[PDB]
Amino acid sequence: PPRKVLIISAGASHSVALLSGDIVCSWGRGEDGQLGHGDAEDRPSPTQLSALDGHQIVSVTCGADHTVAYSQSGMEVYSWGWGDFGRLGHGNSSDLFTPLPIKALHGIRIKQIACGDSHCLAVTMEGEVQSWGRNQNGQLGLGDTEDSLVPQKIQAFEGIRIKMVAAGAEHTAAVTEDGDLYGWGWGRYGNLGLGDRTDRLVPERVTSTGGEKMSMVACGWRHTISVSYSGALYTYGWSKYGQLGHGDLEDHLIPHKLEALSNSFISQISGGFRHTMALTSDGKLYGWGWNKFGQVGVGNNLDQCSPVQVRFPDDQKVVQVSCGWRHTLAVTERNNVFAWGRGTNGQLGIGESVDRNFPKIIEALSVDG
Amino acid sequence: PPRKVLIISAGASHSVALLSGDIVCSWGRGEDGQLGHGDAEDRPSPTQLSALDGHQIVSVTCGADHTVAYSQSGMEVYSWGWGDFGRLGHGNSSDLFTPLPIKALHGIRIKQIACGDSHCLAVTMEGEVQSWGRNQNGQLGLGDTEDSLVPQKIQAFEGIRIKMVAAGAEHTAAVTEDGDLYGWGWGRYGNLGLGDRTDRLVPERVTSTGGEKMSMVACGWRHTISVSYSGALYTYGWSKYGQLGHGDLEDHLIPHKLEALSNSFISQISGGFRHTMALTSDGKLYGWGWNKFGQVGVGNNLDQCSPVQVRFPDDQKVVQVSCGWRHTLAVTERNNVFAWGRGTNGQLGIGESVDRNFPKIIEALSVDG
Ligand SMILES: [Mg+2]
Ligand SMILES: [Mg+2]
Ligand SMILES: [Mg+2]
Ligand SMILES: [Mg+2]
Ligand SMILES: [Mg+2]
Ligand SMILES: [Mg+2]
Ligand SMILES: [Mg+2]
Ligand SMILES: [Mg+2]
Ligand SMILES: [Mg+2]
Ligand SMILES: [Mg+2]
Ligand SMILES: [Mg+2]
Repeated sequence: PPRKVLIISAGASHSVALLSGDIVCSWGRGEDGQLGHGDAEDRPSPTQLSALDGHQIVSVTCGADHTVAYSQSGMEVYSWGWGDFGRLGHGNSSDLFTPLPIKALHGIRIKQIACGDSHCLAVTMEGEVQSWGRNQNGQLGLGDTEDSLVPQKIQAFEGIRIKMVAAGAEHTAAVTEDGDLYGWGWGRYGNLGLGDRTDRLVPERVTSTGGEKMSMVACGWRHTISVSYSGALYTYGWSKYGQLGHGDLEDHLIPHKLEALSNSFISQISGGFRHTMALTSDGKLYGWGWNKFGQVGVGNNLDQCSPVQVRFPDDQKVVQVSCGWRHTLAVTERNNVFAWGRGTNGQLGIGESVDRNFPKIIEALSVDG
Repeated sequence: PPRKVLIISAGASHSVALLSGDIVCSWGRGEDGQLGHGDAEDRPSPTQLSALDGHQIVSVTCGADHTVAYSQSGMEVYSWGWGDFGRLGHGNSSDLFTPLPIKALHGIRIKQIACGDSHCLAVTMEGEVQSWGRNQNGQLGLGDTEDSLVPQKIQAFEGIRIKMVAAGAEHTAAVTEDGDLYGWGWGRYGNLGLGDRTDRLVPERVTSTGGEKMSMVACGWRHTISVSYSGALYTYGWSKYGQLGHGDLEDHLIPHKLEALSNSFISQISGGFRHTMALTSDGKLYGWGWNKFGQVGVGNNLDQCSPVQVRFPDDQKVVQVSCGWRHTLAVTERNNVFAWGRGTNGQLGIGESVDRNFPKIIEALSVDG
């Protein structure tokens, strides 16, 4: 039996999966060390990350050109890839071509990890947040603009339990257990949701939320997506490529409900470089935004400023989706994994391949063919 | 009369040359439009940029993932590649896969162009400077931290004739006609030469220059190089990989004379991502810094913290050199062009190839084979 695919994650030009039996595999661009195989070569097919065999990994998360993973039983976080600005969290700027433990996080109960371009954040089981990496625009939420090579606690969240965090190029977002939404970091395109285009050095609460509490948040490069308790979808920030999905190319400075999906309950969301994906509770995947390389997955190369359903063989329902910069990954109910978009770094995982504008199955990881 | 290479320039992962007959060609990574051929594909061999045939281009300059060129007779500056933050100068953020004229610069007599990661500068024949692109850390020299989608004049240089400018990832430097040296922008690794680790939003004069006037300046990603009237070489900023060249790994916050080359007169300089090149008046090329991919050109893959001479067949003298992020380009007295370092995007111009750690001849552009 082909191992169940438990988690997928996409970076700028690479792809990572966690499979049952606790094995990690990676593919795509390898030049910065983001695949973790020791060498610097691109891999066009899923390749087992041997250094993590036996380490009981339960999650993996891609940044633009780096990757983070963690083990619950080992109480360890690992990172590898481009090391500049401290994004790997080891107290230095060195690139890593094989995983190493983030010593500062050893023994800490991790709930969730998010990775942006050059900064990362971890949420603990007690709802505290630690952040590290580039901080030139306050994206670490630490109250200044100095980069951090090691994780630091966000003191601004003292007394406020955090449920999940998200990170874009140079901005950050979070939702609390009580349903509050926050933004901070680089804010020039309205992507913090605070009603202006200025940065924040500490988390600031988003007050315009359509009267709704929020359960989920995700970040694209310069846009942000959230989901409410009623399953409504909100987008804000940059829409040069229509990635907000409102049927035009206008930016929004506060969360704006995507009315076209109002009859659906959204269960998962992902933000890409200039595109966006949302998954409904009945397993339908919608994509929109930039489609130059086919990354929307709708079988053409027209940009899309409104949500369009991504179709799969036999209409099999989708269970996970993750956006890269120029590609998209998805897992279905049948335990098939699909990829589409740009394929030049091997990130689609289907062997040497032309770009694809509709879903293509990754046979190496899938039950079907 | 046989085809000669007149000018070469290296970007992060691409390479561009101007040939006799006023022909522009390019090779290497194509994904962001930086090659200018209209498509997004890598080219492993030199490819003529036909859209500029007949435009009488006289110079080309690569940024990380974009390219600029200009024509005297046409009084036109052109740009193409990744468009974010306004680095192409057209008053919008659109990528370009084909050269477009920078309307704001039409009819201006151009002396020199410099390109960083996300910002560019142009010096006019009267010694004025215009800048455009990313400005988050003050690198445009305009007194603020707001990006500019079009060229703007640096008013700080009113009454001060600028000779040449240079741009790194997020910083900028300049020398005046009477030999003063300036720095501005992101300054966290001491790379401005001002004695601290703090950014500047407007040009600030470097006061500790060994009592010497400077004739030229160049920038690497986070380091800076200058040459005095007496041909002495100075480096400052980041030396994590030994790219300052002083035989150790210490950062310098003010210019520091590279003593090992004191008996040579330096004629040309270039800064890469994490490596450096300097050429003597006798045609000897020296390289140092990060050498993971062989980009120092000395026949191994060990980093070099002191200058080592790059050797060429029959000891032919070098006349031009340009550093990319992971590769290096050079032209010799025999009108041969050589390349070395990372080759995975086709940036060496030698057809499909493994990485190279010593100079390899580009047959398409050379007399010898
Ligand atoms: Mg990149
Ligand atoms: Mg995850
Ligand atoms: Mg601090
Ligand atoms: Mg290829
Ligand atoms: Mg073409
Ligand atoms: Mg201004
Ligand atoms: Mg440079
Ligand atoms: Mg000493
Ligand atoms: Mg250079
Ligand atoms: Mg290859
Ligand atoms: Mg690449």
